[PDB]
Amino acid sequence: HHWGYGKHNGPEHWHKDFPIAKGERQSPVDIDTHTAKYDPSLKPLSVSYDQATSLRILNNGHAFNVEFDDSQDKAVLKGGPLDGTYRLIQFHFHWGSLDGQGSEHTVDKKKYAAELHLVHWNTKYGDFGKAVQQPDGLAVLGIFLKVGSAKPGLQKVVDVLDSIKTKGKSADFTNFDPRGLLPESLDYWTYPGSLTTPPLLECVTWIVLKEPISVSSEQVLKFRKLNFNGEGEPEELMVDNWRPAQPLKNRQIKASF
Ligand SMILES: Cc1onc(-c2ccccc2)c1-c1ccc(S(N)(=O)=O)cc1
Ligand SMILES: [Zn+2]
Repeated sequence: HHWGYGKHNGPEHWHKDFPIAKGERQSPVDIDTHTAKYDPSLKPLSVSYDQATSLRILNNGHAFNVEFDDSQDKAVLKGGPLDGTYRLIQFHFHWGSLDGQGSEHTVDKKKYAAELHLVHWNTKYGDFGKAVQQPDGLAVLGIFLKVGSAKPGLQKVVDVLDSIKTKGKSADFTNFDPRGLLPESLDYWTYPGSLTTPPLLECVTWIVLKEPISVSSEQVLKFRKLNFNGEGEPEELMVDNWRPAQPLKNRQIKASF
């Protein structure tokens, strides 16, 4: 009986195996834009993905991860609320069964069709394993997806999904440039949070971009063709793999603009 997004193993059940699920800095959260405050102490955000080198794409039974070689300081996130350098290790998405839901973070309670998470670990800790034992070990850049015009930079990802339909399947995925998934503006909201899936570790500095990227209905429809199940098992479409907004508790969301 492993965790998932169903009625008997979904978000409302996670706290039993992962008590931190009811912690003091859980993610995602609703971003109340009127309550968020501009923070002048924030330095310019730096997203340097020019030397990013992807290696593989994997269906882990919850979502699919595009993995990067993080053995060297190449694709890095710096500036903004961050102290030091954070290295990109992988990115994935959360999406819904319908266009009106799918994102984890919400803006004034509005849910987007999906949400992209670019995961980075603080290099001062040597490896991501050690990083997830630190309150500032991770930085996740979140980007909302709305349905409209297609995102050319996303097509390569969409076209390989047929090769990793079921849980456990992986496929070579080299030379993918994540720069093609970034909106024009880097305006963002930031707050201290957690991983949004078990283990739900509270080691993440969240940086959520205000400007969503547009993807086509056809592109997201292909996301919805993936399976939560492994090969040879009854088909359970990989949809609504998002955790709902959690209590803000003693936290303040800061705006870069
Ligand atoms: C599950 C899991 O197992 N390991 C990780 C992980 C991997 C690399 C760095 C940090 C966490 C994760 C993981 C869990 C949640 C997220 S999220 N949705 O970006 O908060 C991202 C990664
Ligand atoms: Zn995520």
